[PDB]
Amino acid sequence: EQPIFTTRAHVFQINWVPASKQAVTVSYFYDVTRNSYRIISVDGAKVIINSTITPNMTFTKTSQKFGQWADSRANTVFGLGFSSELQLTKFAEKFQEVREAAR
Repeated sequence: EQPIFTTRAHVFQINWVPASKQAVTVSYFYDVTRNSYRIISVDGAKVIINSTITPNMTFTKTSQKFGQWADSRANTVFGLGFSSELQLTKFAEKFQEVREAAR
């Protein structure tokens, strides 16, 4: 009933530009038809993150409250700003697992 993982943060895209007027919900979903996981975040009428996680993708913590990952398909880099190190830590953790399940 609940997503694999869900959190809240500020979204930025590639210098950085804000993608969300405020902190929004960001979640991991299992894309049934595609047989892969996707990170999805919406804000109003816009879906600001619709990223499929593949094995060769990597999430980097460029700080203990900020992290990022490159998305070739969408051709853009996404950055998330967290209000706490713990959230960032749990997000980066799920990212790794999800990537390992994509192997």
